[PDB]
Amino acid sequence: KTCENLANTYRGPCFTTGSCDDHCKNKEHLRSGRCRDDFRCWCTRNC
Repeated sequence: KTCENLANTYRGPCFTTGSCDDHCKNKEHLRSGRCRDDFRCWCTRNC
């Protein structure tokens, strides 16, 4: 399944999933990244 937790190295509010996802893929090397309702970047990872 997918497990999802906050982006560690993303300091600040998130406004767009594309910003979060790049961060999670490119920087944190996880599955995806989503900019959720809670305004933070959550990186999705396979589990």
